[PDB]
Amino acid sequence: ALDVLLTRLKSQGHRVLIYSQMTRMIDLLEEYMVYRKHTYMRLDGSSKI
DNA sequence: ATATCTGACACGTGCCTGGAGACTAGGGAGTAATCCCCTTGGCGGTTAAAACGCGGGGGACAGCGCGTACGTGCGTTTAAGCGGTGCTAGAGCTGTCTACGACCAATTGAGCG
Repeated sequence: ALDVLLTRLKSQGHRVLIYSQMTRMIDLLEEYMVYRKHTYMRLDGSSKI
């Protein structure tokens, strides 16, 4: 469902934030977002100030 | 029955440990020149080596006796907790002086006459 929404939103040109609960889920989201070369950034609480 | 508790279970950031990248420039690795060394090896004043004849004393008893062992008495030993509360390291920060850097003199080793 997320991939069809990101292809929807990328075709429309809108800027998007993705929220998740788990850092292990954010790893999965990042490996997807890298694989589809979407451009990506992450700021888990283990990121430095 | 109910309030609310003790996991479940996770991502918050702290700390330091611990890795790999790109730089200088300290120093390691490559080399002759050449000397001076570890090493080979004959020389005879000096002591390892073993008898004979021999001196110093090692050896095996008998038993006396100044000390040594057991293991309980009895009064002196440390144990023991937990009161107060001064010491004690943390640790935060100077406030410099002290040992370690930067520039160049008295004294030394090398050259051979």
